[PDB]
Amino acid sequence: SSCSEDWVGYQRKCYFISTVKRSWTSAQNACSEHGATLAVIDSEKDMNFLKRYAGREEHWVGLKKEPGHPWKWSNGKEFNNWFNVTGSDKCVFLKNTEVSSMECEKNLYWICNKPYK
Amino acid sequence: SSCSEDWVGYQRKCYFISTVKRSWTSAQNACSEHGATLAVIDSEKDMNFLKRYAGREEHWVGLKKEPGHPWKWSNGKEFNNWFNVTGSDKCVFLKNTEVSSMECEKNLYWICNKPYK
Ligand SMILES: [Zn+2]
Ligand SMILES: [Zn+2]
Repeated sequence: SSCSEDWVGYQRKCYFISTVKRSWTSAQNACSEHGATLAVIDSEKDMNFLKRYAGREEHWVGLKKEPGHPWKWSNGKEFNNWFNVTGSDKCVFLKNTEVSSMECEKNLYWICNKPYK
Repeated sequence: SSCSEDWVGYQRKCYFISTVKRSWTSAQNACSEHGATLAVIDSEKDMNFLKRYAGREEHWVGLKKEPGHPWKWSNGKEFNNWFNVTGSDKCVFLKNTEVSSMECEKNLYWICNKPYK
């Protein structure tokens, strides 16, 4: 009802976790096909959930920055910088022990989300 | 709607993961207070989800066996033995790298579930 039975519902958002690896842009396109987007993380609850839903391997999430511009969410929303992004790259990934940046071309598993309903 | 926003919805069930450790019996009582039960795992999808929702630490789930009797789910349902339980103890736990048995008195984190709605 709230989410497809095959997606995971938590804190008013529906999540999908990939089984294959793609670059950040290709992962975002895959998310977009489901009416979703690389995961937007608005709270500590979401972050802790994702860091665990991810597992041991790095997973792309929805923060990216274009040269000379600020970090921006995958859905275009501006990032309020509620958490700090380590590293020197332009796309963000997470896994259980960390949230950091990696070259956007790297093929990683990914997580998408979209609002409930 | 389907589950409390604070619980995790997947495959028609709502999940809760503890932040503290308890014995199997005490964990089951905590689950029961929420109208839930130590997690019943009916499919490979549920199992893979739980092994990841759990993380690196062992978490009690809903399979236990009384001496001389078969493994039984925490809600009283008989176990169809769709998966094998390793070890020589009487309560089942899981984490990302395994699902096995442990002495029921051991205090572990736990996972509860209950049907959607
Ligand atoms: Zn879809
Ligand atoms: Zn409750």
